[PDB]
Amino acid sequence: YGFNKCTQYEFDIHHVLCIRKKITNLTEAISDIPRYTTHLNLTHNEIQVLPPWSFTNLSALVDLRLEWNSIWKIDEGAFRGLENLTLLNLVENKIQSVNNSFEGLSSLKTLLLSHNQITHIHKDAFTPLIKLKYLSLSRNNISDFSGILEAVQHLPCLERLDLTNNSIMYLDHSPRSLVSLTHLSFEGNKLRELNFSALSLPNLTNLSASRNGNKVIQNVYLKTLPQLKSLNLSGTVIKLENLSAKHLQNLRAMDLSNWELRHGHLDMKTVCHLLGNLPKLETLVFQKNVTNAEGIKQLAKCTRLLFLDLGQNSDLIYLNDSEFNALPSLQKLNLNKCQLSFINNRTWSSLQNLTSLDLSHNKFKSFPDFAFSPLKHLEFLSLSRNPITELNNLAFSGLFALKELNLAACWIVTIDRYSFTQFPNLEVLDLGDNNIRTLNHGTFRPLKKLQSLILSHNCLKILEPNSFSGLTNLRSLDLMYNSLSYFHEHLFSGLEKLLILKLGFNKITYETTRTLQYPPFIKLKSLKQLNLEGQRHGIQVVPSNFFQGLGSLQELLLGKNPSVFLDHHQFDPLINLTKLDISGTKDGDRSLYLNASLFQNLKRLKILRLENNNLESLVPDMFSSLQSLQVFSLRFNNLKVINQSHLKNLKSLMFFDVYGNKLQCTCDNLWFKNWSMNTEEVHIPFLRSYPCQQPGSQSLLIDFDDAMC
Amino acid sequence: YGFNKCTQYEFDIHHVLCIRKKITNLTEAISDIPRYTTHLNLTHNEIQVLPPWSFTNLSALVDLRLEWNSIWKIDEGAFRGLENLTLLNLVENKIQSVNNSFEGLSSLKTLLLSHNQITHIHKDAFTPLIKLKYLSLSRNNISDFSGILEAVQHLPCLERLDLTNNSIMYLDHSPRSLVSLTHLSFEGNKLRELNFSALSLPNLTNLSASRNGNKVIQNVYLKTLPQLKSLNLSGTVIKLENLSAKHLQNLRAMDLSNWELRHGHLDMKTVCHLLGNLPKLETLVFQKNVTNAEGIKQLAKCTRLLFLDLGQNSDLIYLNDSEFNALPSLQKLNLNKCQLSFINNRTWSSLQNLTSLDLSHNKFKSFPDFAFSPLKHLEFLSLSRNPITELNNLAFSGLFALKELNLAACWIVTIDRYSFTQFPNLEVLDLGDNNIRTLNHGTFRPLKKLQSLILSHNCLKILEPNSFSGLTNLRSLDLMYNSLSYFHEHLFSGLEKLLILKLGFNKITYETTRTLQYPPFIKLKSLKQLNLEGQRHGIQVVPSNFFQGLGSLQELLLGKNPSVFLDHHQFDPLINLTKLDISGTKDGDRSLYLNASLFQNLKRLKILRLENNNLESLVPDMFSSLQSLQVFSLRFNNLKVINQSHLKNLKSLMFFDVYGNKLQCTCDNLWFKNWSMNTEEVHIPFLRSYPCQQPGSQSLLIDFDDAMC
RNA sequence: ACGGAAAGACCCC
RNA sequence: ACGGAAAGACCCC
Ligand SMILES: *[C@@H]1O[C@H](CO)[C@@H](O[C@@H]2O[C@H](CO)[C@@H](O)[C@H](O)[C@H]2NC(C)=O)[C@H](O)[C@H]1NC(C)=O
Ligand SMILES: *[C@@H]1O[C@H](CO)[C@@H](O[C@@H]2O[C@H](CO)[C@@H](O)[C@H](O)[C@H]2NC(C)=O)[C@H](O)[C@H]1NC(C)=O
Ligand SMILES: *[C@@H]1O[C@H](CO)[C@@H](O[C@@H]2O[C@H](CO)[C@@H](O)[C@H](O)[C@H]2NC(C)=O)[C@H](O)[C@H]1NC(C)=O
Ligand SMILES: *[C@@H]1O[C@H](CO)[C@@H](O[C@@H]2O[C@H](CO)[C@@H](O)[C@H](O)[C@H]2NC(C)=O)[C@H](O)[C@H]1NC(C)=O
Ligand SMILES: *[C@@H]1O[C@H](CO)[C@@H](O[C@@H]2O[C@H](CO)[C@@H](O)[C@H](O)[C@H]2NC(C)=O)[C@H](O)[C@H]1NC(C)=O
Ligand SMILES: *[C@@H]1O[C@H](CO)[C@@H](O[C@@H]2O[C@H](CO)[C@@H](O)[C@H](O)[C@H]2NC(C)=O)[C@H](O)[C@H]1NC(C)=O
Ligand SMILES: *[C@@H]1O[C@H](CO)[C@@H](O)[C@H](O)[C@H]1NC(C)=O
Ligand SMILES: *[C@@H]1O[C@H](CO)[C@@H](O)[C@H](O)[C@H]1NC(C)=O
Ligand SMILES: *[C@@H]1O[C@H](CO)[C@@H](O)[C@H](O)[C@H]1NC(C)=O
Ligand SMILES: *[C@@H]1O[C@H](CO)[C@@H](O)[C@H](O)[C@H]1NC(C)=O
Ligand SMILES: *[C@@H]1O[C@H](CO)[C@@H](O)[C@H](O)[C@H]1NC(C)=O
Ligand SMILES: *[C@@H]1O[C@H](CO)[C@@H](O)[C@H](O)[C@H]1NC(C)=O
Ligand SMILES: *[C@@H]1O[C@H](CO)[C@@H](O)[C@H](O)[C@H]1NC(C)=O
Ligand SMILES: *[C@@H]1O[C@H](CO)[C@@H](O)[C@H](O)[C@H]1NC(C)=O
Ligand SMILES: *[C@@H]1O[C@H](CO)[C@@H](O)[C@H](O)[C@H]1NC(C)=O
Ligand SMILES: *[C@@H]1O[C@H](CO)[C@@H](O)[C@H](O)[C@H]1NC(C)=O
Ligand SMILES: *[C@@H]1O[C@H](CO)[C@@H](O)[C@H](O)[C@H]1NC(C)=O
Ligand SMILES: *[C@@H]1O[C@H](CO)[C@@H](O)[C@H](O)[C@H]1NC(C)=O
Ligand SMILES: *[C@@H]1O[C@H](CO)[C@@H](O)[C@H](O)[C@H]1NC(C)=O
Ligand SMILES: *[C@@H]1O[C@H](CO)[C@@H](O)[C@H](O)[C@H]1NC(C)=O
Ligand SMILES: *[C@@H]1O[C@H](CO)[C@@H](O)[C@H](O)[C@H]1NC(C)=O
Ligand SMILES: *[C@@H]1O[C@H](CO)[C@@H](O)[C@H](O)[C@H]1NC(C)=O
Ligand SMILES: *[C@@H]1O[C@H](CO)[C@@H](O)[C@H](O)[C@H]1NC(C)=O
Ligand SMILES: *[C@@H]1O[C@H](CO)[C@@H](O)[C@H](O)[C@H]1NC(C)=O
Repeated sequence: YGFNKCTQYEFDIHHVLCIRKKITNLTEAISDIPRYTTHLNLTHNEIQVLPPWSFTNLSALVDLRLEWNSIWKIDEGAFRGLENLTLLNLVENKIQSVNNSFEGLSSLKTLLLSHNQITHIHKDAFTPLIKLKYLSLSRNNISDFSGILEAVQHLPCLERLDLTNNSIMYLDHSPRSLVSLTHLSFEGNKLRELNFSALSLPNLTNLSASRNGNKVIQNVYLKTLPQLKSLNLSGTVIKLENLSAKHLQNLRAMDLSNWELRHGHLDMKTVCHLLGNLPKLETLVFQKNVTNAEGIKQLAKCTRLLFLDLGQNSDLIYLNDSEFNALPSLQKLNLNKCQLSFINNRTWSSLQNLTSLDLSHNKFKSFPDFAFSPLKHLEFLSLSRNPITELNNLAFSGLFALKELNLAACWIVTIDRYSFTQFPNLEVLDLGDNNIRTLNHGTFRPLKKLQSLILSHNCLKILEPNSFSGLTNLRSLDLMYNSLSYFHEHLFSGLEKLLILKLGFNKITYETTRTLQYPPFIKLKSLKQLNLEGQRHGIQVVPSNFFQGLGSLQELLLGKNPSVFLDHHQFDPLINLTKLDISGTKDGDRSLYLNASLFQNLKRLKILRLENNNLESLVPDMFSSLQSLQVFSLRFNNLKVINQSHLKNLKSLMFFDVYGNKLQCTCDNLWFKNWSMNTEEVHIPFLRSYPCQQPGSQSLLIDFDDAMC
Repeated sequence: YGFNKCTQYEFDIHHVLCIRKKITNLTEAISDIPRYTTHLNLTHNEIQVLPPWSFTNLSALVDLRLEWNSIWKIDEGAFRGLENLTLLNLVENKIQSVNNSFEGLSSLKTLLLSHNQITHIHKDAFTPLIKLKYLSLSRNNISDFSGILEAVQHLPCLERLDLTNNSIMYLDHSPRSLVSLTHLSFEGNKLRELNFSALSLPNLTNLSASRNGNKVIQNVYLKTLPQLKSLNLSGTVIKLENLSAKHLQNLRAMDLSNWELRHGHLDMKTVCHLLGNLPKLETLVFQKNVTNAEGIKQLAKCTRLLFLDLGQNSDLIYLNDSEFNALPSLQKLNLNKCQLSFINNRTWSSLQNLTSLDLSHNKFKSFPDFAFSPLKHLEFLSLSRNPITELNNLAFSGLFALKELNLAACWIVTIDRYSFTQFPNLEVLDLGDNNIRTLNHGTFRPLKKLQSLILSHNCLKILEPNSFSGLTNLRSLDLMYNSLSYFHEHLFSGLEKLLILKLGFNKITYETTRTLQYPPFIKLKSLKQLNLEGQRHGIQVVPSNFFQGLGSLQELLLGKNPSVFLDHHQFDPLINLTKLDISGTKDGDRSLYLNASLFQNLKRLKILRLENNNLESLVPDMFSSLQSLQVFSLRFNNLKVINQSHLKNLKSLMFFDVYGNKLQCTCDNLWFKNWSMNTEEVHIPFLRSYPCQQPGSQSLLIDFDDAMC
């Protein structure tokens, strides 16, 4: 019970992976895999042909992925018997034309043919596909649209058709009807026309003709799409006068962005004449130097938007003059990637319905007092990627509804107890990737409802005691990628409800044996996940009482440390532990020590990963207490021998991974070789490929002369 | 030619190291080392006794170190025959009393007995020490100063005696004279008096009585130290009225700093009455809340200083009122670790002789225009560890004499081409550990004479083209610990005098085979040392022409990378290479690839370190071309066999390190065992300690059969 | 968040 | 700059 080229997924035997195995012969590779296989992933190999009965013994397949291969030839019959298949992925291969290879795929719901070199599809290729809802042909070499229509027009269930990034220049002009179709995309083609007369799409809600070339499109006819809800003309040069509001009375969303800033502002008179007559229009995406502040004022008259996106309007440098006041309907406003350096109380005085605002990636160094104060209903505010070194507390006065504040990748140099008084309802605060060096006491005291706090990728060295007081409801705390080293007595004081604590990639290191006067996690009584991966010089000597107080912990990650020494009984408090990972120390005895009886109390452990540690041997009876152990991985070590002793008492074992080791083809492994092939309870990854250590190779553990013992 | 517990130093055979080897029997440990040994270091062991002829076969010793052991017993005779020894280190042992050992130490210049538990020294212990110049008794349990004087007073050459950190409470009161003594320290004792009536030190130049407690010393008499040039009373409470200037007419330097800030300001009238009558006083160290600004003004009248140190004067918050004008003689001024947040050109208007100024570790967020402008002779300025996010360019107007600027560990968020206009003579610029994310073009253009630029530990991701334009004289560039990955076409252009480039601990990583259109080091015509260590994910696939143009290179550091893949002929340009380190990848085949003929051109390579790579095998003929190879280290790998094949053609070899491997006691290692024990041309570290791989151990490769082979 | 874990990857485009 | 290379370190004080 282990295959050659493929492995089962550890947490579902019905999923099979054969990824990056240089597979060239499809049939051989899958010949030894179970008949009960529902998901098979063969991504990233060198498969070239799909023969007439490729999946004979695999008729239970539901999901087949052949992404990133060299498939250029799929024989008729290839997918016969695959009547339960709902997904077929053929992305990134060498397919130039599509033939009648699809018989049997009577349940296929989605077919992905993106990223090939297709020019034509045979008229009858898709006939067996009576359930096909989604078809992707993006990234191909198609210029003949008539031929595609021939191939898809009779599909009974086809809802979404994607032709993005092809070479279609003209639409088709013989009368036809695709009645199931809801989504259609011509993005990134070279359309000269948008005349849909001869094409009836009664149920189309979403059309894209975005990014379609240099030549201006004048020939536009959309009457035949009466249900159309979103029209995407982003980066498409279209004479907007030839658009007709009469043909767009169901439109809810429009995208009129330029391709590049060079193209310049749109004529608001033209735009408003169109937009002003679309009574259902509520979303306008209006990007890339399409307008200035004054044009926003005009737009506000022509329209009644819920969502306006003004991103990448380079001529927006300040907004201080009632620009949005004729738009009180606004719920969501995006002003990201402009050139804004000043914004105040006068621009959005009347936006009392605004709940989401994106100001990220501008030139804000600061904001004046009461700038955001009219927005009494704001729930999401993003200021990410502004050159802000300091928070002007008064700019956020009265934002009592705010639930999420994103300040990631700003330049914030300091915060304190006065920084967040105005956000009593905040739930998520992202301070990641700033420049914060110390955390002062009470900095987050007002944030009574905070659920998630991100402080990662700062330069934190010093955490004052009571830094996190008031965070009674905090569930998640991310402190990854800082320079933290030791823990103060009352560091984690107010955090009794904390579920997740992430401290990986700091400098939490002990250079000698210690018994801490104050175990750092002692107050975290609800903690379920602890990350201590990759301390710069490894955690090294783990203090003997390091994990005291952590009886609720379920997952401990100590992987990627240069060294981890657990000499004593450090895991004794961890009675509810479910998953433990100590992988990647990379040179056994020097980098890893585990006391012989370290795992004794881990009677609920389900997962144990000790991979890439270059282990040379196993400690006797180390794992014998692990009753509930289901997944045991020793992948990428230097183990030479495994036997009944190592595996003693693992009653619940069902995945045991000893791939990437040095198992010797001698009698020492005779019990293992027979048991590993024969057990039906335990899966063993790539077992049938494990090579003999003999320098001559050309021989497998699996074929070991049993007779010699 | 290989020893058991010790090894020779790779670059001077006369140096022997025996560090952290758990040595307990000194004689046994040193029994196999050469008679030509001059430096012997046995630091960090558990040696307890030194028997009567411990160094019998080692009479050539000059430098002997027994630091960090458990020596409590040194027999009479221990150091016999050691007539060339000039240094003996016994620091950090268990010595409680010093007996009459030391016979034979007739050249000993320095004897270190610091960090023991010495209470007494026998009167005749140091009699053989006729050339002893320096004796350290710091960190011991000496309270009997009379007893110490008995032991040193007859030493004919004793110049320096250190008793810092002992328990001496009273001086001795029988008249004596140590005429050779120039330096004496009672720092960190518990002196209740400073009465030197009975102790004549006619040549004493330096006295420290620093850190002697709170109990105020009134009993002061120093007439007997007529040559005294420096008096250190830092942290010692002494009734300054009871000091006499009559007895201190040769004094050049004094330290009157407080112990803690609590002690408060000194009485400036008392201070000045003393100080004003010392005609040679040129250095005053004056720290820890000893004065305020106004006190500086009074001090300026009593004195004519060349160096004034006012560090840690917490009441110095602003200086804007002629504080220093009456001290125009100042050459060096330190004002670090005060609470300074404002300073301007009015405080130091007349300081035209100032050449060094330290403002580090204050609270400067900025400086006003022209603050530093009067200091026209300033050569050195430190502003380290101020919360400065941006440089006010006008604050430095006219500092044309400045040679070194230290801005390390400030909060600097941006600099540009206007940032360094005022420093045409700058030679060293330290910008490490700021918050700089991108480097703009022309940033260092004015610095025509710059030699060393430190930008380490910033957040550099983007280096604009021409970032280093104008740095034609640059010798050293430190860009370690940033986030660099790719370099613009001409980034390292114009740096043709660059000697040293440090790019370690960035993200310089290629995930596939590449042949770079523009190799980044191609213009570095003088580059001698290149550091590329520890890229976050390793350099991985080294581009085929990555080292193009580096024919002048002598040292290439590629260590500490998670992976290094050198598939082709990357090292072919490196014809002058002398040292190569690719250590610490940590798992042979997965993390390290070296083309079979990669070393073909390194005909001048002297040093090759391939350590800690978990290597299992050696590639045939990989090293056959290394004529000049002298040092070859394979320390800490998994090598099982070494033989004639590997060492083929290594004509210049003199050090071959295969310690920490897995060498098998079989016939495969017969050639190696015979060659390694017998060759006198090549040293092999710890050879006689190499154990047999049998799990029972208790056997050495050195004592291997031979009979069946 | 390549902070890859269905992980030890030459990861193309 | 433990950024330890006289290096793979339980590095105390
Ligand atoms: C191979 O295919 C499997 C499914 O057959 C992919 O599985 C998904 O994996 C992600 C995590 O990677 C999960 O969050 C999804 O729920 C999984 N989907 C299903 C249908 O199980 C798998 O990721 C693929 N792997 C690769 C490398 O291509
Ligand atoms: C119209 O089509 C454009 C062009 O594809 C869409 O742009 C993408 O939008 C997604 C989600 O916002 C981004 O993550 C992609 O990076 C965009 N791609 C490009 C090439 O810009 C645009 O979102 C569509 N407009 C609407 C309203 O759907
Ligand atoms: C601001 O939002 C509110 C709340 O969603 C809008 O009021 C609602 O409008 C719908 C449709 O007219 C009604 O059925 C609800 O009864 C209204 N709710 C309330 C609380 O009155 C309001 O129309 C929005 N304002 C603007 C300018 O569009
Ligand atoms: C052991 O003793 C030797 C001297 O015998 C020490 O050598 C010095 O090493 C430093 C660099 O670490 C050099 O810059 C000095 O020149 C060396 N001194 C001499 C006299 O050679 C060595 O550091 C000691 N090793 C340890 C770990 O204590
Ligand atoms: C004398 O004792 C003092 C005080 O203990 C020593 O000073 C300190 O040095 C330690 C050890 O490196 C540091 O951790 C402390 O920060 C220092 N404290 C103070 C008060 O400065 C001093 O080094 C000893 N002197 C000698 C020469 O042994
Ligand atoms: C007088 O003694 C003091 C206190 O012992 C010396 O202070 C030390 O100074 C050195 C050099 O600046 C520092 O590296 C140490 O941190 C200091 N040690 C302590 C314990 O403070 C002081 O330098 C001496 N004064 C003079 C004028 O030499
Ligand atoms: C794959 O292997 C089988 C078994 O040897 C062989 O019959 C068949 O020809 C191979 N198919 C391909 C694609 O070459
Ligand atoms: C399908 O299953 C049967 C039964 O094991 C087997 O004999 C047959 O060869 C299988 N077909 C292929 C091509 O794997
Ligand atoms: C379809 O048939 C043509 C012509 O026989 C062939 O070139 C092509 O490989 C086939 N396509 C696929 C993917 O099977
Ligand atoms: C379409 O083309 C553009 C340009 O390369 C690309 O960025 C985009 O991801 C492509 N979309 C698809 C679905 O292939
Ligand atoms: C289709 O249009 C609607 C708006 O009417 C939009 O919300 C939705 O995301 C669009 N779907 C796609 C996949 O373009
Ligand atoms: C908006 O900003 C500009 C530039 O600061 C200023 O001149 C103008 O008066 C402001 N507008 C109003 C009406 O406040
Ligand atoms: C608008 O800003 C001004 C000036 O900063 C402020 O005084 C005023 O209270 C603000 N108005 C409102 C309603 O928030
Ligand atoms: C160390 O070993 C030698 C010889 O094996 C022995 O004679 C000597 O007495 C030992 N020294 C000590 C201090 O135990
Ligand atoms: C010193 O060397 C002599 C002569 O080689 C040797 O016989 C003797 O054992 C050595 N003495 C000690 C104590 O190592
Ligand atoms: C002691 O030092 C001198 C000075 O170099 C040297 O010539 C002499 O040979 C040395 N003697 C010993 C004991 O090695
Ligand atoms: C000196 O002699 C004393 C008393 O006999 C003894 O306890 C001690 O070990 C000796 N000290 C040293 C360093 O030899
Ligand atoms: C110092 O000590 C001597 C005795 O040694 C004593 O007579 C004298 O009074 C003391 N000097 C002072 C200033 O107290
Ligand atoms: C001795 O004093 C002089 C100043 O007179 C000073 O330069 C030197 O550093 C001192 N030496 C020591 C070890 O303190
Ligand atoms: C400095 O001394 C003054 C009195 O001279 C005192 O008021 C103040 O507390 C001192 N500063 C500190 C930090 O102790
Ligand atoms: C110096 O600065 C302080 C604080 O800004 C100010 O109050 C004081 O008046 C200034 N004094 C002079 C002499 O300018
Ligand atoms: C300043 O330094 C010069 C040059 O060394 C010297 O001659 C002059 O006396 C100094 N001026 C004062 C006031 O010390
Ligand atoms: C001192 O600074 C003031 C204020 O910046 C400036 O006006 C003046 O020119 C400066 N004086 C000198 C001589 O540096
Ligand atoms: C390398 O070394 C030689 C001899 O030391 C020197 O003359 C030459 O300039 C160097 N070659 C290069 C490529 O810089």
